[PDB]
Amino acid sequence: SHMAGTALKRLMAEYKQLTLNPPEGIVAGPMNEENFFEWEALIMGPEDTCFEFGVFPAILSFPLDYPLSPPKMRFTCEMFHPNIYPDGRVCISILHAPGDDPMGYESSAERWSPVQSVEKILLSVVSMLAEPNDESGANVDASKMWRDDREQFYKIAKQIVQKSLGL
Repeated sequence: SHMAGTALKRLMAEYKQLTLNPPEGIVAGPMNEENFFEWEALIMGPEDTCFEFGVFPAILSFPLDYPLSPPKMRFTCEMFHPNIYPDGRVCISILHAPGDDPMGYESSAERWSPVQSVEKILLSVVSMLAEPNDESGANVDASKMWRDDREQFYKIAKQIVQKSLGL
């Protein structure tokens, strides 16, 4: 399949771009060499946020039609963020293709596009981590607790990082 071969070329270009301009606190790549379409990502919580010191492993699955469609990303560890579904699915706009679920005119350079990258995706996840956005309530409770009882949110965030460190 030519589509898949072209997708592969693309993934290698991404992997190369990542490995040469490594991003702060992120380390991603194909889990196993036999399959370049399935990636693993270790995202460390942002330095001065409630997630600092946390180490959050995630899985990025790339479609055989990449870069025409976005990859799927989900955290392997436990999390409590307004933008992360209760089973780990990361819900940010950039991971949504034109014609999906939520929207918002303002989401132009926010929807998936062949002009994006795993760099911009990860870069965005980290940002999402530091400053949430219950405008994308993938997790009801967390969205509520963030805009209402932030007090306890920070408390739980700390437990979340501790759990991620096997404590």
